[PDB]
Amino acid sequence: FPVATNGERFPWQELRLPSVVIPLHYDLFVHPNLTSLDFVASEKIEVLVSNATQFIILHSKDLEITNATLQSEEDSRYMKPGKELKVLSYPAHEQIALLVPEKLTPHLKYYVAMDFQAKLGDGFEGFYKSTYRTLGGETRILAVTDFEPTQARMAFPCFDEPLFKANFSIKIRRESRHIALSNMPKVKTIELEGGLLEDHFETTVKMSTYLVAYIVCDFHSLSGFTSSGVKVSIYASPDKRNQTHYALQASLKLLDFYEKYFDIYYPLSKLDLIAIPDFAPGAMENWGLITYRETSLLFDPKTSSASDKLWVTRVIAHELAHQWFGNLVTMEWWNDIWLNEGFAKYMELIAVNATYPELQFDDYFLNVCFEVITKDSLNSSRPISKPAETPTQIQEMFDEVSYNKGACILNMLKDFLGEEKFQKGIIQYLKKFSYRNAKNDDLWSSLSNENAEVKEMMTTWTLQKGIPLLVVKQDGCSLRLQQERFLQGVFQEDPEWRALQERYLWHIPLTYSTSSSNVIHRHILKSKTDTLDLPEKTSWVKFNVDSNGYYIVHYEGHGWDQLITQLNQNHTLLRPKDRVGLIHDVFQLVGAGRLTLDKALDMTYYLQHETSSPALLEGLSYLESFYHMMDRRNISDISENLKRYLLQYFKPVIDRQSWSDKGSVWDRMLRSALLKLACDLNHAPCIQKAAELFSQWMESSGKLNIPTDVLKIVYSVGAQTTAGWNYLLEQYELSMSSAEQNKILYALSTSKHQEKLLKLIELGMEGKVIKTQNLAALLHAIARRPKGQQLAWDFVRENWTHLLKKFDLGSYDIRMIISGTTAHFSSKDKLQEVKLFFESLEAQGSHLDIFQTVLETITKNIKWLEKNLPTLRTWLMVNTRHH
Ligand SMILES: *[C@@H]1O[C@H](CO)[C@@H](O[C@@H]2O[C@H](CO)[C@@H](O[C@@H]3O[C@H](CO[C@H]4O[C@H](CO)[C@@H](O)[C@H](O)[C@@H]4O)[C@@H](O)[C@H](O[C@H]4O[C@H](CO)[C@@H](O)[C@H](O)[C@@H]4O)[C@@H]3O)[C@H](O)[C@H]2NC(C)=O)[C@H](O)[C@H]1NC(C)=O
Ligand SMILES: *[C@@H]1O[C@H](CO)[C@@H](O[C@@H]2O[C@H](CO)[C@@H](O[C@@H]3O[C@H](CO[C@H]4O[C@H](CO)[C@@H](O)[C@H](O)[C@@H]4O)[C@@H](O)[C@H](O[C@H]4O[C@H](CO)[C@@H](O)[C@H](O)[C@@H]4O)[C@@H]3O)[C@H](O)[C@H]2NC(C)=O)[C@H](O)[C@H]1NC(C)=O
Ligand SMILES: COc1ccc(C(=O)O)cc1S(=O)(=O)Nc1ccc(C(F)(F)F)cc1N1CCCCC1
Ligand SMILES: *[C@@H]1O[C@H](CO)[C@@H](O[C@@H]2O[C@H](CO)[C@@H](O)[C@H](O)[C@H]2NC(C)=O)[C@H](O)[C@H]1NC(C)=O
Ligand SMILES: *[C@@H]1O[C@H](CO)[C@@H](O[C@@H]2O[C@H](CO)[C@@H](O)[C@H](O)[C@H]2NC(C)=O)[C@H](O)[C@H]1NC(C)=O
Ligand SMILES: *[C@@H]1O[C@H](CO)[C@@H](O)[C@H](O)[C@H]1NC(C)=O
Ligand SMILES: *[C@@H]1O[C@H](CO)[C@@H](O)[C@H](O)[C@H]1NC(C)=O
Ligand SMILES: *[C@@H]1O[C@H](CO)[C@@H](O)[C@H](O)[C@H]1NC(C)=O
Ligand SMILES: *[C@@H]1O[C@H](CO)[C@@H](O)[C@H](O)[C@H]1NC(C)=O
Ligand SMILES: N[C@@H](CCCC[NH3+])C(=O)O
Ligand SMILES: N[C@@H](CCCC[NH3+])C(=O)O
Ligand SMILES: [Zn+2]
Repeated sequence: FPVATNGERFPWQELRLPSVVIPLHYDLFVHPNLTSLDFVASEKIEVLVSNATQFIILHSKDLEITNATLQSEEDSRYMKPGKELKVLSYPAHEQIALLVPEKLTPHLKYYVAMDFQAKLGDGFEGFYKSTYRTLGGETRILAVTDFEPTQARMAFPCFDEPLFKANFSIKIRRESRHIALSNMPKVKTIELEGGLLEDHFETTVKMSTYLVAYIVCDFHSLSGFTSSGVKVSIYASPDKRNQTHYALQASLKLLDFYEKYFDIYYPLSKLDLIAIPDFAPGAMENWGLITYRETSLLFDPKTSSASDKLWVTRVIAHELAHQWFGNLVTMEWWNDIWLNEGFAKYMELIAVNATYPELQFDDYFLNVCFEVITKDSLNSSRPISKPAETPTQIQEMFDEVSYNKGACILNMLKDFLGEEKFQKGIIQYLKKFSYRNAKNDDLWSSLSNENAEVKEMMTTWTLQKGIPLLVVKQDGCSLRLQQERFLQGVFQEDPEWRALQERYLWHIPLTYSTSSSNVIHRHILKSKTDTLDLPEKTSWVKFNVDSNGYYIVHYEGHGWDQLITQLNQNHTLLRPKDRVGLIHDVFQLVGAGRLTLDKALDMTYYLQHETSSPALLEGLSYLESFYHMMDRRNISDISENLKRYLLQYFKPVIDRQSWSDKGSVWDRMLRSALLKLACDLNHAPCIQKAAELFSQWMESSGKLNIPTDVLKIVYSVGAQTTAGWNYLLEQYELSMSSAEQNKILYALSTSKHQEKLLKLIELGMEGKVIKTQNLAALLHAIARRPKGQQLAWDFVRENWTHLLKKFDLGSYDIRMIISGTTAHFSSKDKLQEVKLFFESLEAQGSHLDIFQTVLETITKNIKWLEKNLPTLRTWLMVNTRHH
């Protein structure tokens, strides 16, 4: 039924490749030219034929195939010369067909040889070109690969599905001014007649096609050896070698931990980490050659803050964990992508907390779960395991549900089974499926070895969307436990609520503590309703200890009153993470209609005595978001009352903040948040100090030691004048620090001149001074402010076709460009314009799940204002009289 490009019929119909021909070994030779910006290449694929067939089906996209032969040492019909193969192209499924002269014999091995060529990509996928700037002002070119999920077919024809694992022998031809890096160590370099060089790399272990990598560049490196003898090297552009020191130290510690914790050595001799100047994701876990964004790998003590230090440590730990969860053990199909991303996201918590406990990443992990709850509490969410077929649908699987929710339900399972039993389970899981593939049921069986308990439990957490809501009622010593599906913007008395609660049931591993006993008590909630008996008549009971469970708790009667009373009288009687969860769940239930906003704002009164930075920053984030929500809607009477309440009720902790980098990680993050909040509210002492620091910095004409914790704040104030704004843009182009450029670009986005904001968008589109990889984050930073809100929304609508040429439809950049310019809307006027814009894109044949997610988010903001805006106005006005 499918027709090929030459008019003939295509002998294959399905998007999935046939299983009759299995690849065993790839011989891959690539000859890129960094002057003509193209390449020629050839390959020889050793395949095993299990079923007699007249054709071979392979993936190939945007590749010109010139030769195609089939040889065999076991089938004499295809001896040493071979037989020519006729190729048929079917771009709709990104497949090609290799028609053989005589049907292949089962159980015999063959060799598929092909010559192919194409230009270097101009985007971020496949084998594409990237540029960087030297300290002297030179621009250099490199060639780099990025294949996950389905872009290996853009560089070489292959069975581009993760189940078709095979060995890879890679050879790269290059000039003497370049080096060549790949997955495996370089075995030898041969000099060619014309003066070129050809690097031969060791044959890889069994691995999926999306992990193949090769780079041609002129980077420098710093090297070190782990305890197991693995040579770790950090690669970066030559003028940035000093910024690779921390990456090497962290990689050595983290790789050693992963080897001991997983009880499985890293199987390769070397592991390279390279900072790519043009890179779309944070990083990519190519086996033995992990590619990074410069902000994800490089660290400069002069311009990188402690939160940047935490960020680099997270990404390195994330990609090194992938060497086991991802490279060693891969999912069968992208429907279970969370087996890689969820575990790698989870192992961040275990590895960073064990290797760098001073970073206090354990407290920051709650933000990972709270972030995905925002999208999981909407109906437009999805189960973490969901079928996916098209390349766009596969790209949509890389979201907060696979990453964040996967890590959070794994942390919940760890707390239910215990660290020792959980660690033993994943060790058996990794050893059982080494160099093979696994699905969800494989993981549940490995963690089972009570058995049917964890499989039936985790089934409801992976095949059902959303997050459950635990409702607790307390009378005397009796506890009535009820579970519902937590919905945002949908009240219980709404007609849609009944239709959204049916056939939703979770096996929730409940954990609770009381005021009489701090001992943790556990109970598995399997049904819709259950009862529990308490030993003593306690004053309160706090469920979900430390928020280890992926569920929200609501208390009926005086439940919240008892807990809020406890916070105002003796807040240290509640665990520090219990306070974080309480502050979080209270404001979530206000949006759910189970609590009025004044009850939530009453809890924030105790924050005057809160010294635990996680809880303090959590409560401040809601008050800060409320202010910006009013500011964007020009509700000046509420925003002014919120500004005065913040600057007055939290004046003690604000005034005692220094403009330095002293203290622990959370001390420095508390400083940056408080001083950013104060300066955003135009607090005169904050503005006077920040403008003084920027003045001295600019008057120095160079870089004086400005504390990194206040670096983003100082630059933001300096960008409020055209003189300082022009100087920052000049400093941006000359900066050798990607972290500083990140902070500088944020400062330029805080300008109130629309001509300056449009210039940044134009520069981001041009991609020369401001790289296009920062366009999505730049549009978001401009849109979240009142002066740039309309500009960004207008730009996305008017230049949609131009944006779709820079990124793929399913790319994460397009997702943030759409969401980052629309999600913060909260008026029916904007909801209509967004609804019409999405409908026009649907007419053009572009469908994304982010469309309904944005629409539901905007409706939630509308209904949140309709239900709580007068309460917020009244509570603030009552506060001006309570003083
Ligand atoms: C990516 O693509 C680029 C562009 O195509 C390649 O760069 C060019 O590579 C070619 C081939 O290496 C270079 O051309 C050669 O230059 C040599 C140096 O020339 C000097 O010496 C001669 C006398 O010997 C003088 O006349 C000349 O003015 C210079 O002073 C020449 O010696 C070579 O000539 C010989 O080779 C050619 C082969 O085609 C013969 O036809 C000639 O008759 C002669 O025998 C040759 O001209 C060229 O200079 C490069 N360009 C640049 C800008 O550097 C990359 O090599 C390629 N990279 C990869 C990895 O593919
Ligand atoms: C494609 O990639 C796969 C990997 O996925 C390769 O398979 C490996 O092949 C090598 C060489 O044939 C094997 O290396 C040998 O390993 C032995 C121990 O292996 C055990 O332990 C590991 C630990 O993880 C298990 O994974 C494994 O299944 C075994 O249980 C060593 O004892 C060997 O060293 C000794 O033997 C050789 C040969 O006699 C001597 O020369 C040495 O000096 C030494 O005395 C050897 O190192 C490896 O085990 C295989 N791995 C797997 C997972 O099967 C393919 O070879 C590769 N294909 C191509 C064409 O490159
Ligand atoms: C492979 O990548 C990651 C590895 C590990 C982690 C981990 O959990 O530590 C996360 C990512 S990520 O891809 O999720 N990273 C990200 C997310 C959101 C944003 C946003 F701008 F929307 F806020 C930006 C980024 N990065 C960081 C700097 C800007 C460039 C991309
Ligand atoms: C973060 O790391 C710390 C330090 O190892 C962990 O605390 C240890 O936990 C084990 C098991 O519960 C105890 O046997 C140790 O005595 C603890 N040590 C200390 C210093 O407290 C902590 O559990 C880790 N956090 C997570 C979430 O895994
Ligand atoms: C909430 O989400 C569910 C699941 O996506 C929706 O149920 C499906 O909705 C689509 C389109 O509305 C229908 O084509 C399907 O037949 C529905 N399936 C079922 C089993 O109901 C539901 O409509 C959504 N509700 C709201 C209010 O958006
Ligand atoms: C391959 O051959 C086996 C041999 O029994 C058969 O069961 C299977 O259906 C065949 N599959 C295809 C796709 O021909
Ligand atoms: C890198 O660090 C060394 C260490 O002494 C120093 O000499 C050199 O000037 C530094 N270079 C850059 C570009 O920071
Ligand atoms: C909070 O609890 C501690 C622990 O008993 C106690 O020492 C402290 O006085 C309490 N705070 C107040 C304000 O009572
Ligand atoms: C905000 O409202 C005031 C009062 O109606 C008006 O003068 C001002 O122009 C408005 N500004 C914006 C940005 O909407
Ligand atoms: N697997 C990568 C993401 C690849 C995204 C490719 N567009 C990770 O660790 O998150
Ligand atoms: N620290 C990163 C930003 C991380 C964004 C997290 N959502 C940077 O330098 O840009
Ligand atoms: Zn990942």
